[PDB]
Amino acid sequence: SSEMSTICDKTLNPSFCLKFLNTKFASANLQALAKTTLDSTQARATQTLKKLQSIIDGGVDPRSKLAYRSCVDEYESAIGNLEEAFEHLASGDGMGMNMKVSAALDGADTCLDDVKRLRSVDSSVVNNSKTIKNLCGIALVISNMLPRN
Repeated sequence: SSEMSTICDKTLNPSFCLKFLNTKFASANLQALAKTTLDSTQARATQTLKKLQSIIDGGVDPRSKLAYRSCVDEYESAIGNLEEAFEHLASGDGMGMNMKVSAALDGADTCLDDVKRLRSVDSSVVNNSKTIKNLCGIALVISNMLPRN
């Protein structure tokens, strides 16, 4: 039994992880699976940055505006962190990947905390933030399992 076939038990939302690995017929090669996971995570982050900007540009109230602007800053940083995560993955450096994915996760988590006190919130921002947190959680488990140099 490959690690991939049971890896979801080590995540906060195993349902999400099971959906993700089945939907994408996940590689049993952990290096390959790290890369496809990062791909999905970066695509989601980039989409979310665009959504946040669209919401801000449409004109929200000051409380929402500060929250979504904080989310933009967190996502700009998270996107950079995921870019670095890719760079380290390309060298086979699982630990490097892990540190940078961890930093990205905090960006998504911080966005979720920045929007929590809002009376009414954009569901795609909340849902994408949760999705990115979950995807980072999967990538952390994978990067942990890659061979040490």
